[PDB]
Amino acid sequence: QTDMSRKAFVFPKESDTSYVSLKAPLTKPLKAFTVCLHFYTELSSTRGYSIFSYATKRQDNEILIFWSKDIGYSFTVGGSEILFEVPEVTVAPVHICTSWESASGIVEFWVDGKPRVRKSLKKGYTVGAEASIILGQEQDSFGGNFEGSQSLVGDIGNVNMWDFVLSPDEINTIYLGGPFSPNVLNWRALKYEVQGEVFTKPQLWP
Amino acid sequence: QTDMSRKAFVFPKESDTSYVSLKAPLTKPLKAFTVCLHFYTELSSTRGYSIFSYATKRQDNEILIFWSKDIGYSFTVGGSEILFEVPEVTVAPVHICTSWESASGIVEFWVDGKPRVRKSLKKGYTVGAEASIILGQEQDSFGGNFEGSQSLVGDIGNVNMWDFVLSPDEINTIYLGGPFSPNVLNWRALKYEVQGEVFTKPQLWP
Amino acid sequence: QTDMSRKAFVFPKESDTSYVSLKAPLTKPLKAFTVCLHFYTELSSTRGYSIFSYATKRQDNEILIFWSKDIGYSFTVGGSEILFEVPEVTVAPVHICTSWESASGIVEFWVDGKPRVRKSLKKGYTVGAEASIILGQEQDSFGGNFEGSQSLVGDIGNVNMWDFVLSPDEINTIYLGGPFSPNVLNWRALKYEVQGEVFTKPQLWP
Amino acid sequence: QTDMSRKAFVFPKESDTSYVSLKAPLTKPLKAFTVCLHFYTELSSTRGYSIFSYATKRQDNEILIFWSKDIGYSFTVGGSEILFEVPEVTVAPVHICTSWESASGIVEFWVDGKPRVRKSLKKGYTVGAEASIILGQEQDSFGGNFEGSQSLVGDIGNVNMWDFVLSPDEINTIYLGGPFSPNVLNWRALKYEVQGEVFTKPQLWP
Amino acid sequence: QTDMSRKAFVFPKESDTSYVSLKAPLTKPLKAFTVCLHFYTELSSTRGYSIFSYATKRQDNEILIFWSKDIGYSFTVGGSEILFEVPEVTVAPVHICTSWESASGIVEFWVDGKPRVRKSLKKGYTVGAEASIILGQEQDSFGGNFEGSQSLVGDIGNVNMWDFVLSPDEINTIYLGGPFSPNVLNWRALKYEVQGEVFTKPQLWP
Amino acid sequence: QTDMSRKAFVFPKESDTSYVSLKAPLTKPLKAFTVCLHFYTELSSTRGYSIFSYATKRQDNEILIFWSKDIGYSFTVGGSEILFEVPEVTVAPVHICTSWESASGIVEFWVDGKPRVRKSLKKGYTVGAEASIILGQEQDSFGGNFEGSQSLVGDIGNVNMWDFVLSPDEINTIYLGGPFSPNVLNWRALKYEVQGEVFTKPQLWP
Amino acid sequence: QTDMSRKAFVFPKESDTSYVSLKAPLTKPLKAFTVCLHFYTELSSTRGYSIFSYATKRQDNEILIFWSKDIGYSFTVGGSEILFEVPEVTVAPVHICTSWESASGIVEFWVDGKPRVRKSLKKGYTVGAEASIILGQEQDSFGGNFEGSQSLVGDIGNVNMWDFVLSPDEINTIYLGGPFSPNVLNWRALKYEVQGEVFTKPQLWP
Ligand SMILES: [Ca+2]
Ligand SMILES: [Ca+2]
Ligand SMILES: [Ca+2]
Ligand SMILES: [Ca+2]
Ligand SMILES: [Ca+2]
Ligand SMILES: [Ca+2]
Ligand SMILES: [Ca+2]
Ligand SMILES: [Ca+2]
Ligand SMILES: [Ca+2]
Ligand SMILES: [Ca+2]
Ligand SMILES: [Ca+2]
Ligand SMILES: [Ca+2]
Ligand SMILES: [Ca+2]
Ligand SMILES: [Ca+2]
Repeated sequence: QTDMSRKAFVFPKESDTSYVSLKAPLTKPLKAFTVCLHFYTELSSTRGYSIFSYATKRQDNEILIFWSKDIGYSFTVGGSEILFEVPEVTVAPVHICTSWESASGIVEFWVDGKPRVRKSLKKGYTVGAEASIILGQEQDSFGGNFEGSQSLVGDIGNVNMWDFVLSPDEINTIYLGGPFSPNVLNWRALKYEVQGEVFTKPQLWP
Repeated sequence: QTDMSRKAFVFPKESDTSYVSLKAPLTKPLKAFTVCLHFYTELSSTRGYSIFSYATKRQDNEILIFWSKDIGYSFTVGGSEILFEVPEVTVAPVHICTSWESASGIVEFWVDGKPRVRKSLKKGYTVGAEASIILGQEQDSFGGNFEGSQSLVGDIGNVNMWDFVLSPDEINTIYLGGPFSPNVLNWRALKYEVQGEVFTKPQLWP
Repeated sequence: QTDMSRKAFVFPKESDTSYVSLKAPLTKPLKAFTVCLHFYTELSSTRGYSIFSYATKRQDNEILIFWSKDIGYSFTVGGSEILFEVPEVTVAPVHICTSWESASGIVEFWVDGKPRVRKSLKKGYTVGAEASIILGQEQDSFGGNFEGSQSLVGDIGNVNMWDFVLSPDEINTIYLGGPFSPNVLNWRALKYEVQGEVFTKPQLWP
Repeated sequence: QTDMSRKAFVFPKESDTSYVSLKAPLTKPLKAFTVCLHFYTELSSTRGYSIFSYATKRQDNEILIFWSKDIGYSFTVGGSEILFEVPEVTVAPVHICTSWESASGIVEFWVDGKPRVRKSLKKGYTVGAEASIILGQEQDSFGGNFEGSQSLVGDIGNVNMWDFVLSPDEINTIYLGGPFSPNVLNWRALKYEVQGEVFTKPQLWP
Repeated sequence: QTDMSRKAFVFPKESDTSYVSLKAPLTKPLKAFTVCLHFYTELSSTRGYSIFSYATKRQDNEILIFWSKDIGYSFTVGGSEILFEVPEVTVAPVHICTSWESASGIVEFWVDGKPRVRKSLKKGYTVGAEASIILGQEQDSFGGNFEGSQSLVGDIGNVNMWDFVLSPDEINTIYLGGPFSPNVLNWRALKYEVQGEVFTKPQLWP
Repeated sequence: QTDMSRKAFVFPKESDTSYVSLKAPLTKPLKAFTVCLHFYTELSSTRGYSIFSYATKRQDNEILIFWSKDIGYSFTVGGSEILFEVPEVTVAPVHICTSWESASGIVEFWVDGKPRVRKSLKKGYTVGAEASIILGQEQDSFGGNFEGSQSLVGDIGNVNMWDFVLSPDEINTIYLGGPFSPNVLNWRALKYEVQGEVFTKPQLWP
Repeated sequence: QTDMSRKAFVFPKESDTSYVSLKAPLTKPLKAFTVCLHFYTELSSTRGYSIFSYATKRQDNEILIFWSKDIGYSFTVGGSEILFEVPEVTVAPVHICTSWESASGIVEFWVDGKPRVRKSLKKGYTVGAEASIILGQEQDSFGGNFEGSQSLVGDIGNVNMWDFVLSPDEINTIYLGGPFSPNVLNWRALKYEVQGEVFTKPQLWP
């Protein structure tokens, strides 16, 4: 339990050893989730990179937020991927947010408070519970096989993961700075560990 | 009666089975009408899609709001259509509303509160009374013949239909959120039914 | 001419020298009028005060919006007054405004968008054209005889006056913030002058 | 005499029969004039069209406000014309107003409150009095010879014509909506006549 | 320098020894100021207490935010006091903020984002620079003479003092949690000192 | 002596007879000056033109503000000129202001309140005392030799000439409208003379 | 000691004699530093130029803020250089400044308050103490060898050097105008010396 308020992780150089793991105290399978966070990187025009990696035993790409080169964010559940295209690119800390529900397959997506159209992905799926979370590397296995081309170089922080779908009002509250309380991955009581060259510095985004 | 406030229908996948019907129990022909509604989709740059379909026995496209690819909205009365060109495209929940009158043929059109140039269409026509309304599919018959290419993928809600022409002040009130009361198709007294995969979710637009 | 958008006048102390005059370039008698404006003061529980004063040569109280103590607003035309009772009092920027017509004498009244019952006052009257408008003081003459007990201490702004009756839709538009264009006293082209301790400050009400 | 406040003419289709006449009660030659009017059309990118036509006996193009294709408005007095070039085009109700003075030849021009550079045209001219005004058609004779390609399709209203030069303050007052009093062509006491399919509808512009 | 984010001071018992001093690095006299701060106490119904005390050499009550028993907050400048009455009392962390300008004497007041009417106080005054700030005690001298009856028992934090007047939008951002940067008394770089039984604990208000 | 406030000169046609002369009552040579004024023309996309011409006996181009075509303003002192690049052009009344000091050669330049980079020109020069000022024509001699291609067509006014370097805050007050008092060429006490077609009209810029 | 508030240095011409020297009273090696300053020049589109030059005995390019042509600013430490590209260019007084720490090699970058992505540079380096600072010239030796092509022509001022890393809040305070106190190079007690044609003039940026 460590309060990471106003602090964010820093990935200055690309390497297959700089990464952090996150421990989820949840012991029940997931029927719905909502995981989003802040990040600031410059690789949005040079090569692809991962943002949030959630890999389990039977699947190395259970939940993976990946940024496709010249397309945009590529969200995926269980292995099937959907594309959220963007015709332009900016240089600023982006705060995207997405949700998912197995009961209806709706996949919401937000970009800096602006919402995107809902899509279907893995209707009736069942996300596991015992899994490993890696921020900065796209693991192709349960805790390893990091891709140098898919690695992340920049800043990252304010990770929050729920176990249900958040209303638009709750998403606006998260984007603005209002009070909240996660139940799966709390940024105020995160239980993480540092591996490689991962330094903690104050956040740049307000 | 079912109150659909703050809720909207969602269409994540294109299909000829995902659609809803709207009951119009009015037993009097229509000499004028006005319908405003919200919609949020990204198909404005890939292929055409339908928005509002009002089909009767003698005509499948009595009142039909269609989005033509690379031109814009294509409103039609009785079968003859007019074009409202838009040189650019945006990514945001758009709120359109149009009017029509048989006594003068004037066809108004509003896009997010901004008015468009008036046009003449079907002077002296007589819209029927008994009809079927379908949101998301272009029905080429009385309750069937849905086109997969003309289907809709996105969100839709707050559909309200009157039986006369609304003043510009009334249209501004509708766009802002002020009080109102439709007399043909009320979003607060909608009598609808679910067919296919059509779920109710909170609206994204404020 | 001076654009007074987002700005309002302030009266911090009660005095017979702090007041502002408003020049109406109209040269035609008025058979109907409608003026709406904002005001925020705390004198609603200690003593009476004036809000909108419109005095002419033959009558010092042609159009005068006064707040009577322990009853409410006291609107008057030509000298005859009517009472709009309020059993309670609030502490917030209140937006009230009324209308009047000589053809029928109907006097509407609105309080923060909520309408009041219509009343009759001065059926067949003829409001003069050459007159002086004073905001903050109850003038008992053509530009003088200011009452210290009836003076105003607080804020005032967004004064807009028409020469006809506004529909409920236009009233709701004014209350919400939609576009409009006054034709008697425009807040965007107000031709006023400062006298006494009257400072310009940003408005508190949204 | 008919009050045309908040109402405007509608030209939905192009034709040589759709036009309106305006009766000027002035019986004295004109040494200066100023006309402001609203108009909302979509023909600003397809073909030219007329806005204000003032033709007399000895000249069919005494005063003619014409919109040239791909350049802009082409104002003219007596027969000699000058060009007010616009490098871009918009889609919104535009409010133009221009002035002229025979004593100095100065030709002012305003576009939505923004002024244009002054120019000279017909120094020492003398505009006649007995003439016919046509809104929507470019007449090539005294009350006839309407051009099909030079027709107007859209809305028009709030036409006011003075007999002198208006100060920039008065022009801003007109643009914002403030009080005024014409003496040659009053929109509040217009004496007009209808011909063809010309319907009166509430204005779209605020 | 010490960052006091998410932390607040605690005054559990009334004593003439428990207080905190604040060092202002400003060496220029003040013509305007604005102090927003949080506080949560229960003495709002038992006896009076001080909130913000700013005393100098020539005046022991230069700037003093005091809560009068059964009346409300009693703001004062230089020695002249003004009353902001409130007929109701609540038990919750209240966020008040006030401003002042020597050029106009206007003194604003905000209570949990809700604004109060503006008043005049000490027009043309000049607040000194070399002074001592004490939170929790009403000092009757330059660093002493604390009143046990006027002492404070509760929590206080997030004190921020500017050197000018804040706009309503800035006050709204302060109350909500938006970014800001003080120039006289920064809660993120407070240079304070502890005295007596004053412990730092996480804040209760969100 | 005459007040030229709120009025500006008008040049409707290009001619070698339209110009205005200004008498400077100063009988001492100039070591520094500051000259700025308002102007509104459309020639900035067709051909070059002069703005402010200050010619003396020994030099026809002592101080001359010229607008080069496809580059921008070309300031000069004594005969040596410099270039101020503007990669774009606008259609609006532009208010530039520049200064110069012989003791350091520094020449400043402002554009509608926005400042430009500092440069050096004629270090140690000595501007003469007796001269003729011509607005609208580029004189190649002491009161003659006007170039038709370098003439000015548009409006001009607000001419002010100091005899030293003005501070940035003074430039800001000049651009906004604050009080000032020239000592060489006052717009409130200008002693000018008319020649050609030069009419006085109210200014368009606020 | 000299207070250089509201004043800035001016380099009007490129030359090998115009430069300013800065004396650092620090006698301890630097493990972290932070330089912030203002600058306004027009050479950002013609050729490269230096901004901040910090050369030592064993290294002529220890700390050098250089603007590379058609890419952007090129910060370097010890000899290794990293490029901060900018796809566009502006004409305005720009305020950029960076930080650095040898403990982890993290290097920040801010552009008018907007932060840039963090990078690694010279992990474990040790910046010397006895060095010479030159503003306007890129010294290739300890106090000489200035490049004419790399010289600076424009304005510069408000130079402040710390000996640690500044928080984002402190950076925002510096950018806004709040108080601060350097410990190695204070703009309020700068110990400099003039050489060549370097004149002091009031700053243009607010
Ligand atoms: Ca994988
Ligand atoms: Ca991989
Ligand atoms: Ca059909
Ligand atoms: Ca079909
Ligand atoms: Ca009276
Ligand atoms: Ca009285
Ligand atoms: Ca003709
Ligand atoms: Ca023709
Ligand atoms: Ca005291
Ligand atoms: Ca006491
Ligand atoms: Ca010459
Ligand atoms: Ca020449
Ligand atoms: Ca070097
Ligand atoms: Ca070099």
